Amino acid sequence: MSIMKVYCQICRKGDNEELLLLCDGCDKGCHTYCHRPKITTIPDGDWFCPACIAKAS
Ligand SMILES: NCC(=O)Nc1ccc(N)cc1
Ligand SMILES: [Zn+2]
Ligand SMILES: [Zn+2]
Repeated sequence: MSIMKVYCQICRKGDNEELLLLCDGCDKGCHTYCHRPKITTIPDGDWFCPACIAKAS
């Protein structure tokens, strides 16, 4: 067995799933409202977290 429950890297809670961005690079989560700067566009498709982009850049 293996269990994955997603938690937001910042506040460390899995609530508000609708505002919880799962990064498709590294599978990590972050609430839009926990982000600095805050996200006000709930992404239309795929999310790459800030850390992943600076690697991919
Ligand atoms: N991995 C992309 C992602 O997380 N997209 C997403 C889309 C809609 C909502 N409400 C939340 C998250
Ligand atoms: Zn959070
Ligand atoms: Zn990532």
